[PDB]
Amino acid sequence: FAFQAEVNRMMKLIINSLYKNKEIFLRELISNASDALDKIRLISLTDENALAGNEELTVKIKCDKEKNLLHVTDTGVGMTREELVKNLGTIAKSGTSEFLNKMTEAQEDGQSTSELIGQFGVGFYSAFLVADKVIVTSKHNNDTQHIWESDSNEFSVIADPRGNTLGRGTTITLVLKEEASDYLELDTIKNLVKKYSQFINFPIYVWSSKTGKTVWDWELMN
Amino acid sequence: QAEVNRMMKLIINSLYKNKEIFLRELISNASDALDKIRLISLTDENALAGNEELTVKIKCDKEKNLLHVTDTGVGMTREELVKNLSTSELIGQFGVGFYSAFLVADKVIVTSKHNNDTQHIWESDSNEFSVIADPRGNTLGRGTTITLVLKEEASDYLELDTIKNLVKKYSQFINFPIYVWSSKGKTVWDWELMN
Ligand SMILES: Nc1ncnc2c1ncn2[C@@H]1O[C@H](COP(=O)(O)O)[C@@H](O)[C@H]1O
Ligand SMILES: Nc1ncnc2c1ncn2[C@@H]1O[C@H](COP(=O)(O)O)[C@@H](O)[C@H]1O
Ligand SMILES: [Mg+2]
Ligand SMILES: [Mg+2]
Repeated sequence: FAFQAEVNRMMKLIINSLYKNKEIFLRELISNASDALDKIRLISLTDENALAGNEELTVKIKCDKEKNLLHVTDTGVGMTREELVKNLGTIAKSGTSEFLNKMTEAQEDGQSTSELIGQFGVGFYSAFLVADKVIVTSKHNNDTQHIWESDSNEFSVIADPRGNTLGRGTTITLVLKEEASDYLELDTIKNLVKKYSQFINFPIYVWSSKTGKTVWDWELMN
Repeated sequence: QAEVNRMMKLIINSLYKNKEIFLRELISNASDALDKIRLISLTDENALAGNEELTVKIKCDKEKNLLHVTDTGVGMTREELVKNLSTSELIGQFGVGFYSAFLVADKVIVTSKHNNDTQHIWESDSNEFSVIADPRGNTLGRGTTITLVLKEEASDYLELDTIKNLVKKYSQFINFPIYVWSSKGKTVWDWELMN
């Protein structure tokens, strides 16, 4: 079924073109990080032990020029394997089959083209506006650490062989597109994070340089 | 179709078969993988650069109830893991092929590294399967590790002497050495040859 795949991918490449200011993806990822942090914070006000796997409550963003990666890590509630499968799996299933079904369903619901274009700019899915592949590493108090991966067509999830390295929380890793290389520039990231971190009740940091030789460390953005 | 497939499956399993032959099938597969790369090395001088040995190593992990069968053969790329790993399970029911692993395993995890790709991890319970790049990086050098999460019934397959005799039984005509991680002489561990 390679033919339909060329149609599916092309349809996406075009919808993305409608978004000249894709920066919205960073706002949505920060918003999800914030919700996950509020959830574990609320739970901690009832059960102090709930923070046992990792005592801090933060969002840490880092750029990886070499691998062409953008990492967004929060120490929030995290997701179990089933959650990765149900909460992200279905949302990231925009392949030939899924895309067409939702399309004809779009005719049924009578949704407008605007309402279609709009779905590409909100929530977790907005990550694809700038990424070819998205990798999610998560650790929830009720499960072992897992890795989920998707290219917006298929998705797979397996137990992280490195074991529990997060303690608790989630890392969203974005494999950026060539045209999104901008989101690898230290100053662009700092500007956008500072822009969307104003109403989050948790410290958000960006890995940056300071200044002996030059040193790199977490710089507070809000 | 789903009707005949199920009928045959119930039937096939009705006849007796020693589940032990699952190892036979894996060793068989390791031997082939090693043949494929060994031959290639006769034409590509640097073919074995990733791992300078041609072996089959078997390790027991009672703790996690795991059984590991690692070969330094040709390996599989992401694409091959998906393509090379249905009528398959049915064949496995008879006790032949990769799927025979499920005769003693609830889950099968396959870690593989091929010269033309990065290390990937494949996992399945026979119903569904997933595959992703190994976050640990290229740890195998080249080759494949079949990780079996054994069923309660197959708990005995984690006894040194059991696996040793089992491997010793199916290694007589393999063109490559096969080892089993064992102890022996003040409580020391290392690889012990079998064939
Ligand atoms: N960083 C995260 N931590 C925990 N859950 C998340 C995170 N990001 C997304 N999710 C979950 O996946 C779903 C999809 O995200 P969204 O499309 O923004 O609603 C949400 O309802 C969350 O439950
Ligand atoms: N250890 C291995 N190394 C490389 N390829 C393997 C290995 N085990 C199985 N395969 C591949 O997957 C297929 C399934 O195994 P089988 O059912 O024995 O045919 C084989 O035809 C091989 O191409
Ligand atoms: Mg959201
Ligand atoms: Mg075979």
